[PDB]
Amino acid sequence: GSMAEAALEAVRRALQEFPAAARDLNVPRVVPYLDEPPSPLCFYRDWVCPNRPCIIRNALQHWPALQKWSLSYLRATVGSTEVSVAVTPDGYADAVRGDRFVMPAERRLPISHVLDVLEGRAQHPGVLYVQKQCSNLPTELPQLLSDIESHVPWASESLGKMPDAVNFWLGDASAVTSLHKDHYENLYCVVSGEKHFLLHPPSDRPFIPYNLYTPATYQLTEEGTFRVVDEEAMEKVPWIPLDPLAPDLTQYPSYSQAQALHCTVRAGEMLYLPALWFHHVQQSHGCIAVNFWYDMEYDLKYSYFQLMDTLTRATGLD
Ligand SMILES: O=C(O)CCC(=O)C(=O)O
Ligand code: NI
Repeated sequence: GSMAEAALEAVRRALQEFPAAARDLNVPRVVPYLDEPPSPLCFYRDWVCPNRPCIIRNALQHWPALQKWSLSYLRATVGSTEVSVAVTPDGYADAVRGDRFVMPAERRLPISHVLDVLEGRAQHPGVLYVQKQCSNLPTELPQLLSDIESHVPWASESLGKMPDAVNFWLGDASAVTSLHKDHYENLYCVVSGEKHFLLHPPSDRPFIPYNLYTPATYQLTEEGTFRVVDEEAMEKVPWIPLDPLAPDLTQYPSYSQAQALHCTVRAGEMLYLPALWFHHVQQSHGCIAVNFWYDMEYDLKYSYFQLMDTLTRATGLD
């Protein structure tokens, strides 16, 4: 009883010293750069396997998109094409608001209307963001495929597979993607503008809070009003209620024990965002990006993460 108490402290002390031990060993202080694409072997040994991020330069110039993709170009090329647009009152789709996890209001708008809202020629309630992931580029904007590649060759050879998804990203400067993780090896390419990433290694998990949230979706009405409507067709989704920009260190003090990485990834640059890595995404106004999702390898590293996630829960560490 008094010994069960001291053992729990020994369990927590191990969990609380793990992120500092793991990051001293595996995680670099700053995000390193590659001047040109790595070899498939180098890419796997140096980055994929040890779960390390890096920005890769000079790997997107065989894409015509780098020279062509202006806001005017999208209008002239795919303006009349209708795409899925996220609409949110504040620019935070897929985020914790109050005691709800809130999903964006989805909209079928022409690209030209989206461009108008960004350019000032038109106005819209809330904030817009073309951010339907699940492979929106080949699905909704296939005409743009002729300006890019359908995959990243050297990485497809390295990971030994083809991308599960190729996504299109076009957003307002006020459109922000909150802290989360995916089970994908992510190669993030920006064609115009610039993306600002706040990264956390998966080993920082014991200092990053999760909770179970009743899910809901913004409903945009004719009066330009967003109302949070409960979706009673899905069990709670776990999400991070922490804003890394302005952390609530009174309620999540242990987040100060975690350390974030920062990197601005620019036009013609490619970021290797490793699987299970936490990221928080900001963008310049009218930023255009394309990312490739390769499904992660479900090996010991994944099983390990599941354990220590469960352990973080059982010890009430957050
Ligand atoms: O650019 C964003 O807003 C988020 C994109 C993202 O998180 C991803 O790499 O899948
Ligand atoms: Ni993501």
